[PDB]
Amino acid sequence: MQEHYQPAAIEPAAQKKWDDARISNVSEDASKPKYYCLSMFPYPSGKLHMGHVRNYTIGDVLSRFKLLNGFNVMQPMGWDAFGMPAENAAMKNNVAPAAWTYDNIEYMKTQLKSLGFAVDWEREVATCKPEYYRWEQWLFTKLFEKGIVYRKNGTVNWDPVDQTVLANEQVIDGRGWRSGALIEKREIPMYYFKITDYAEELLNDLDKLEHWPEQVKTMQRNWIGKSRGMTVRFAVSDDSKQGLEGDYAKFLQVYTTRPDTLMGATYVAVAAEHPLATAAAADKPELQAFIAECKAGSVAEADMATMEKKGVPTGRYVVNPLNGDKLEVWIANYVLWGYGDGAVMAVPAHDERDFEFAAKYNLPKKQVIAVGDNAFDANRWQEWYGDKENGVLVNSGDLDGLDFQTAFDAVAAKLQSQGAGEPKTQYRLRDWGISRQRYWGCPIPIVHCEKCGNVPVPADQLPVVLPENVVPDGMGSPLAKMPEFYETSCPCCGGAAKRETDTMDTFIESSWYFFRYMSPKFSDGMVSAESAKYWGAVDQYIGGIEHAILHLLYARFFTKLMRDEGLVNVDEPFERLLTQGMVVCETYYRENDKDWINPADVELTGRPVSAVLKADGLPVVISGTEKMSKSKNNGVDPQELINAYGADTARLFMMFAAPPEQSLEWSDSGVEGAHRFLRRLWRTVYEYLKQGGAVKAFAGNQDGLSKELKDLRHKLHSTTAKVSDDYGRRQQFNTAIAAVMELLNQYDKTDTGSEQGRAVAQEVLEAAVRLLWPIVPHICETLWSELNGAKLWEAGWPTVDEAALVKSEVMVQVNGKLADLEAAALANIIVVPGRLVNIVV
Ligand SMILES: CC(C)C[C@H](N)C(=O)NS(=O)(=O)OC[C@H]1OC[C@@H](CCCn2cc(-c3ccccc3)nn2)[C@H](O)[C@@H]1O
Ligand SMILES: [Mg+2]
Ligand SMILES: [Zn+2]
Repeated sequence: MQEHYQPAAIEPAAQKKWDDARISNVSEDASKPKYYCLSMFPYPSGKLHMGHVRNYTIGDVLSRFKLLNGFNVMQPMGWDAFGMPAENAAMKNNVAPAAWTYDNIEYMKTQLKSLGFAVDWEREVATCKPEYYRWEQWLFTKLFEKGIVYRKNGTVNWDPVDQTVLANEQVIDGRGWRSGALIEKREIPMYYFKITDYAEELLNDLDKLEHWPEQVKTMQRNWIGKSRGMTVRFAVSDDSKQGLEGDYAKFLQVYTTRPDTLMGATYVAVAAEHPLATAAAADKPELQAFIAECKAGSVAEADMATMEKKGVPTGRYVVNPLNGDKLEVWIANYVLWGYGDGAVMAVPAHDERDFEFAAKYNLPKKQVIAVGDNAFDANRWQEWYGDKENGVLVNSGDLDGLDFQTAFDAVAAKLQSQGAGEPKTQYRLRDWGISRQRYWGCPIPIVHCEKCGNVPVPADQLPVVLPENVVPDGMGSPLAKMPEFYETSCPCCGGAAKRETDTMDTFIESSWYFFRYMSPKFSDGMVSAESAKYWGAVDQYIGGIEHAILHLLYARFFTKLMRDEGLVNVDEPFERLLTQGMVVCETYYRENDKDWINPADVELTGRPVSAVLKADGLPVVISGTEKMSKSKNNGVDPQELINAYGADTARLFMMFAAPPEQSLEWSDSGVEGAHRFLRRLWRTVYEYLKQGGAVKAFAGNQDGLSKELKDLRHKLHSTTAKVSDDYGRRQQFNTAIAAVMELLNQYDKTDTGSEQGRAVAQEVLEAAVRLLWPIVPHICETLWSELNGAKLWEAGWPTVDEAALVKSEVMVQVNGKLADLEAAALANIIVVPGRLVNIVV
């Protein structure tokens, strides 16, 4: 054993030893119990970043822990390869997105390998390969024939200068983010998943996920946004029917989740596209401009509530079917055509949004609910205004005194009896639009024939291969400019036809890759039936919180789709869900005629004062801490951390600095501290072996050990129990590291020089290297080989010796008849050592 710890010598050797033993190349061995630990696979952007390293270290800690406990562990990795990064990198560098992608995959693969992740590389997948995406094209065609995938016209934001379609998040004040030109709303045909047909299943199945964070479940329930409410029809007043046709001349229908407050509606509001708005604005230019400004909007859903609510009165009136009151119709910008009936009632007394709207325009507020003896104030909003469970109706006529649910049913009865409304269930969830006007994505397996219509490609002809010999320019989607791709024969009639040129939303590939890992070379289906039956579902899933809504809902949706196709036997893809925090770092710049400088290119000025540039030496200015990004150039390249300290130090620093959910602050001092602990770990074993070498670890009956060695064995088996619970239950690895640190501290203060002392020392070290192996496997594998000849993974996870956790009875008489023992005896004077104590009073 070499005296000093050198990661560059031991890490490649350990990886070679793990690869040769093929410990991570697992099969459907029904002898060992299966465990499927999955981290979210990355985009092949070029290099690993520290977010990657944190995620895949967390995934590897859990995997190695379960491996040491005798599980058949699958930890697969792969590449989420389609998407815009490759297309933009293609435009900037004049390279094909495929070539750029495969280069990144090779570089990042070697980086992941140098980090020591116990990955089954034989199960590797790349979603941009035809052997992957042929199967989502296949599922597409099956769902398309069933109607779960349909084609319908939709509205998109078109940029006329950049010649591409933009998302709402990419539109700034009506203009494209890069071009700066006014976007144009255009109606074009697109494809959709009917995810709304699975809404009730997606919502209810969330209750099965007892090992999911409650906030993720809450966020998904709110996204689906189911509501049990009431359809209500307000008769149009006889003076307000000018210009309306059909049922819009008869009534204005709205949806409401608060029918118990119908007595308190003081106005109604319609969408800009509602026929009432059209007929009212017919002679009023102000309303026409308000309708136009509404249509021109491009508000993202994460900003719909932050949008200022504006409205204009129309001069039209409707009648409340419960109290006869005449109510004015307003055009409002928060009423969305396509949600419900595109019309809502407003109760400013018991809905906060209605309260602010009515306060802006001085519209009436009528209290109809009371909660306790609370005073109602028509000028200040109070939280109890919106109370449903605790309130009781007032000012509501014969409905006074009822709670929410009995008022709901009573209003439903009155409405249904006179035909004015009925109960209705609604969902905020929209159907999933998957068409993309991009090149670097999975082609849509539809052929357009003017005789046969939209024809799905036959299963024999799949895949539709995306041609990789393409360098996107910058004047529209390249596939629509390639007749060599889109000119084809109809597979129903043989006539001239045109392939679909739009590609699929890249969320589709990540909605099922966890099943493809089960059988990634299966040529006869998405996943082989024997593999899906053995691996079942993912036991542990790790990834960032930014994917808690869309990706997770998509993955759950796809699982139920594949289940209903007969491909899988699970309702839910992920059993346990751990979400990792962000990585943040200080920022630095130097002013321009700012240009942010990377932290690794900077040294800082015993107390730290200021910072300077490394190459030069003249000062730089230090800014605030925030998430690592290209925006402020504060991303710390993990490769430089590997090169400076080794992979074990990188893995230790990220697991010790913060719990997985908390944000991790980059610290040069912290990284050095982790490296010093590994040096200490190395020195502890080395010094131990140099005074005697290895012995048989202490085992069994510890009666006869000294108190100091009994206390060290108590610390050992308490640390083993603590660490085991931090890995398996709390998933809090920083405290597990601290606990091993405390075990080593007590070991250091214990004289382990005797024969029984060496045996307890051997036991302590053999446990501490196995306890740390999931976090720092390279140095622990090396240290274990010097301590013990058995294979580390076959020695197994350390067991807790309950006998070491037990601590080590005298009589006490008063006046004859029934230091250490005197203190407790007086809590019930000469003391015979160990047997009797006598109270001499
Ligand atoms: C399942 C699919 C949809 C996953 C998708 N391919 C993806 O997100 N691919 S990805 O390649 O972007 O990330 C793969 C995977 O590991 C990293 C996690 C990082 C997020 C938090 N973060 C980022 C940073 C950071 C640090 C330095 C520089 C820049 C940024 N610091 N902290 C992801 O959430 C995900 O779990
Ligand atoms: Mg259960
Ligand atoms: Zn045809």
